[PDB]
Amino acid sequence: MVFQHDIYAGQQVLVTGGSSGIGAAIAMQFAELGAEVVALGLDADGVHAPRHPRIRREELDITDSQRLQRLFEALPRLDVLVNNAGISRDREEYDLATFERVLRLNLSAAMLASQLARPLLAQRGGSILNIASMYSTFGSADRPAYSASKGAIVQLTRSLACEYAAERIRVNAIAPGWIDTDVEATRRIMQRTPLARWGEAPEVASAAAFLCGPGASFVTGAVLAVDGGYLCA
Amino acid sequence: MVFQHDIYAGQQVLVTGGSSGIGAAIAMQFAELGAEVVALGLDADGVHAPRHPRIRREELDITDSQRLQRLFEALPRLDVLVNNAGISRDREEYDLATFERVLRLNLSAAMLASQLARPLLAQRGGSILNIASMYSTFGSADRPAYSASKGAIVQLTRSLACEYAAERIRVNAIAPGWIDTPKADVEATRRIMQRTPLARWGEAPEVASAAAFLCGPGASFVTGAVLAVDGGYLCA
Amino acid sequence: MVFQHDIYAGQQVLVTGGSSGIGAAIAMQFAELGAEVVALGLDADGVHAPRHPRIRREELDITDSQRLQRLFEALPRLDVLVNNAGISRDREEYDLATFERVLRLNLSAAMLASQLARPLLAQRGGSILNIASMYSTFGSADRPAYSASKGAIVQLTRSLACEYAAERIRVNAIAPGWIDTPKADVEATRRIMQRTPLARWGEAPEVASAAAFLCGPGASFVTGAVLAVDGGYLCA
Amino acid sequence: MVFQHDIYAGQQVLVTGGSSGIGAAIAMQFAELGAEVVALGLDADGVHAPRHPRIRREELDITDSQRLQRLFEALPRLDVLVNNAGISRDREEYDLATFERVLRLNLSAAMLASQLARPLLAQRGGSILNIASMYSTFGSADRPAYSASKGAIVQLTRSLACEYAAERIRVNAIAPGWIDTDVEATRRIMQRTPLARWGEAPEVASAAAFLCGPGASFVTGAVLAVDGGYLCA
Ligand SMILES: NC(=O)c1ccc[n+]([C@@H]2O[C@H](COP(=O)([O-])OP(=O)(O)OC[C@H]3O[C@@H](n4cnc5c(N)ncnc54)[C@H](O)[C@@H]3O)[C@@H](O)[C@H]2O)c1
Ligand SMILES: NC(=O)c1ccc[n+]([C@@H]2O[C@H](COP(=O)([O-])OP(=O)(O)OC[C@H]3O[C@@H](n4cnc5c(N)ncnc54)[C@H](O)[C@@H]3O)[C@@H](O)[C@H]2O)c1
Ligand SMILES: NC(=O)c1ccc[n+]([C@@H]2O[C@H](COP(=O)([O-])OP(=O)(O)OC[C@H]3O[C@@H](n4cnc5c(N)ncnc54)[C@H](O)[C@@H]3O)[C@@H](O)[C@H]2O)c1
Ligand SMILES: NC(=O)c1ccc[n+]([C@@H]2O[C@H](COP(=O)([O-])OP(=O)(O)OC[C@H]3O[C@@H](n4cnc5c(N)ncnc54)[C@H](O)[C@@H]3O)[C@@H](O)[C@H]2O)c1
Repeated sequence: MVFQHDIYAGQQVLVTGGSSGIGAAIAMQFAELGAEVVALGLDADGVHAPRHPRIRREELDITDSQRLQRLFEALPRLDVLVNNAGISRDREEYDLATFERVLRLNLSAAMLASQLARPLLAQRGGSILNIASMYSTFGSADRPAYSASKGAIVQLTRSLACEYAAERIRVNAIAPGWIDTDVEATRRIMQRTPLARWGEAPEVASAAAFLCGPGASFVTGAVLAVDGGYLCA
Repeated sequence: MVFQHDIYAGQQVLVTGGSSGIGAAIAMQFAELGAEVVALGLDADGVHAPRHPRIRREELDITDSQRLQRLFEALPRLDVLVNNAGISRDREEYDLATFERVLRLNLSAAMLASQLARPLLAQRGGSILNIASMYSTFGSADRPAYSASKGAIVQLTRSLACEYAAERIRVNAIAPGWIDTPKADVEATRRIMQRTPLARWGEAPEVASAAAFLCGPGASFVTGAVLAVDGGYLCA
Repeated sequence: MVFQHDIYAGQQVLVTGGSSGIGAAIAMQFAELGAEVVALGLDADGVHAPRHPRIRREELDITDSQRLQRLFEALPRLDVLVNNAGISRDREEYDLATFERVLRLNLSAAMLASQLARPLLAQRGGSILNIASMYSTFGSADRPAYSASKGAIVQLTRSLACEYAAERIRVNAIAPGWIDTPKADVEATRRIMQRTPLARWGEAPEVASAAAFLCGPGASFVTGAVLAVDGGYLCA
Repeated sequence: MVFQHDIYAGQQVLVTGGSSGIGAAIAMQFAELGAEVVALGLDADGVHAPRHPRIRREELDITDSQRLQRLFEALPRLDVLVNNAGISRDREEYDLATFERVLRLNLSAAMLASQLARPLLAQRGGSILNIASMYSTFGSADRPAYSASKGAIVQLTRSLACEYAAERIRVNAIAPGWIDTDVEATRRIMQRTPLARWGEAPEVASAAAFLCGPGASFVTGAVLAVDGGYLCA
């Protein structure tokens, strides 16, 4: 409907957390537009993992730094990196070990992946897309580590945008709203969302396809809200 | 070479400030993608005005409220409104009458256009795109009215996003960085370039491509948003 | 019981919208701390107007530009300007004339007052304090002109902070949350309270204490800033 | 000049990174207004450490979680916690171990300190003050971990503001500009600062004394810029 069929033909994309939810939809969207895609994640062949002849599914815990490095070293080419893998442990995040676990996946692994991707992305130029959150803006009483990590990922986006510009690598983020991947909480969220519905994973994916392509040639360091207006209400 | 050719086939777009610069490029981008476009502005047939068989060029000062209303009433259909018209009078903006002139075009005319567009946009749903500025974020000593007006246009974007959502009218903004629209100030260029990670001027079609995305079906869950198209300027 | 009694002894403060609510509390707070204060507003001697021997109450519609200028010209001295006057007409703000009325008071009058104050504030340095809003951040479907005006006042704050810094005039804003100024809407109260971490209305003197800090020598490196005094509302 | 002499009389304050720079000035400011203060940091008796009869100087690496916990357990009372300790390793932050070191001190230790302080602060109510940065807003090519950590600390501030409100604990941050604690870089910074000078440590301290006191009773989740206008230019 929106993009020309082969706009990423001949390109290589790697999506962390590609094995379900938003990552799976992003992987599918790039594959559908001609890219070869590596969908990295846990339970890489599970029910929610994306099936497509141009998507290779790979089981990998990206906090395993050495294993991640080997994977990147084996890649002959990379045009786009999507740092999508993210977790929350809700109120268990008040436990320090758990807080640190959440940061390590949500932030530190994204930093490492970006640095491992960097020499490949510099070959022809390319892009990085990080996934932020409403909690990059609002605080969360129930998930302090998640909120902290998402504030961090926005500043990492802006910092790597500055650093990688000279290598023609653009670095952006999407801040999704409540994406369908407690009656009272649902009602609260829906009342505060102008569009009054859940966001859908493919809607984040369509934004990803735009931000990582040549129509966004002057876009770097940006955070695009894909949230049905939630931030505004 | 990003979008399918007919995304906007059968649709009607109206771009204020369509007679030069960013507005002209936005008008051309929508026309390219199949839309009929009305390009409203001053000097509507000037050298910088967009030429295309699907672009109607119309001379209209949009601060003329009655004339603007008549134009909108004559439209049988409208799918997208782009509130792009904007001016600055630099340090003359310290004069109150001039300050108010800048606000009247940059903000009040955008409010009026949005309200005149609303019943048409509500028919099938549609979108509004406002043009913000780096000065929606940073202050400007040399153009206080411009900066004020662009902070206003961002809150207007968010407010109308809330109001118009129930009519399926999405309302977003682009905050362009420094776009080469007809710079001779060597020192200013150097200052801007030092603060722009991509180290160049933006081009009007680069703003236009973002407009084509935000106003289309790939942005169905995007409303109230401000997208920076600025080469990283906000980050440095 | 926070500030020393004479921090503003020998100084002159002018508060627009000083005749009720937040403005009245700000005027009282500066008067408490030794300042002579002019409280400008409508119904200047009404029930909500601040009574104090160091507060002169003056009836003045600040959209009357010539009258405002005469008042400022009569002042022998000015150290602090508080642009607090603000109005909303809720959904009547969809009417353009009303939209412009709200902008004219909330933004343009603040610009004029700032410029009239400027030569006096430049004598020894001094400060300007603007009053923003939660709707400088969030949009408001029910008051688009109010929200637009408050986004504008934040960018005006930042712009004049840049412009006036070389004259040692600091320019800041407070963004108050929901302040109990004379609520009967049970549903609205419940919505606001659910989103306020401190789970209560703010009180006018609580905004006033922040004003006393921002405009004083403990805030010597604070300019262009917006301080939220909102019980956490922006965070929830 | 600004505050009444005994406004924090009888109260207990703990400042992390209290042994130099901004932390030292904050410690002095609270002590001068009547508080008993623990100034925790490295080189706790060094030249820059604050000397005052109401300031106890304590040598403690706050990444030593067990030692920090013991210190908090020994406190009979706490009214204000200032999470001021912060580091940067500049471009060495591109090394993952170093990136993680910076996060661990700048963010995780602040989370732990806040949680250890929480039961004491809940006794009578009280406040937490975190120290943010210009790089909570702007990215930094030369210090990505620092910028990430400071984006994180702003979201942690907002998250703990939401969580701790019911216990009458207010949680705020100051975003200092360039504080005097490369000719070309100096010139750039000074040209972009409207007040055209360095900020001074006591100027951050005066803001701290306001935010943690009863004149800021309705202020929580706030970030106050103390930056000479830098953010605006
Ligand atoms: N769902 C929402 O409403 C929402 C809102 C805002 C932001 N986000 C962000 O979107 C991203 C994806 O979330 P989702 O909603 O699709 O969740 P999800 O749980 O459906 O998917 C998470 C993905 O991350 C992967 N993952 C987790 N730990 C991993 C590890 N150690 N190594 C490798 N992969 C790992 C999972 O295997 C999975 O593929 C996250 O960063 C999340 O914070 C989601
Ligand atoms: N050029 C930049 O770098 C830049 C950066 C950020 C934002 N912007 C914004 O982009 C928008 C377009 O600016 P541009 O750079 O293309 O400038 P431009 O001067 O080339 O375009 C101005 C357009 O607005 C029209 N206009 C002016 N007054 C009008 C009136 N009274 N009635 C109707 N139309 C009127 C003009 O005729 C013209 O078509 C403005 O809103 C501007 O603030 C521009
Ligand atoms: N009440 C809140 O919860 C709240 C929240 C955020 C911001 N604010 C802002 O605080 C400020 C004060 O509002 P308030 O709640 O105290 O309201 P209020 O209605 O009690 O005060 C309005 C004041 O402005 C004056 N005013 C109105 N029109 C004027 C004119 N033409 N000329 C001169 N003075 C005029 C009034 O006479 C009065 O003194 C406003 O800027 C408002 O937007 C209020
Ligand atoms: N100086 C500036 O311009 C500036 C600007 C913005 C933010 N900040 C922030 O202000 C805070 C203080 O910085 P400063 O400029 O005073 O720096 P500084 O180096 O003078 O002081 C840092 C303090 O943190 C302590 N510290 C470091 N590692 C520690 C550990 N493991 N355990 C305990 N204490 C430790 C040090 O011993 C010292 O007391 C930091 O959070 C910094 O990011 C400073």
